[PDB]
Amino acid sequence: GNCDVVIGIVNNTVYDPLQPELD
Amino acid sequence: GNCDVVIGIVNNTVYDPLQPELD
Ligand SMILES: *[C@@H]1O[C@H](CO)[C@@H](O)[C@H](O)[C@H]1NC(C)=O
Repeated sequence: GNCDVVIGIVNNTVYDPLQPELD
Repeated sequence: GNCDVVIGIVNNTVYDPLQPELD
């Protein structure tokens, strides 16, 4: 979805395992 | 987890298709 639709959602950072390996 | 606590354990390599896929 979009961030606006849900209620009580908190800004945070999600980490991806794949990106470090690629670099 | 880490490979210390579990009572019965065996050694084999989890293939992780990812390394092959990136290259
Ligand atoms: C949580 O409850 C407070 C009142 O205690 C209210 O002001 C706030 O908007 C509520 N937040 C959510 C995300 O439901």
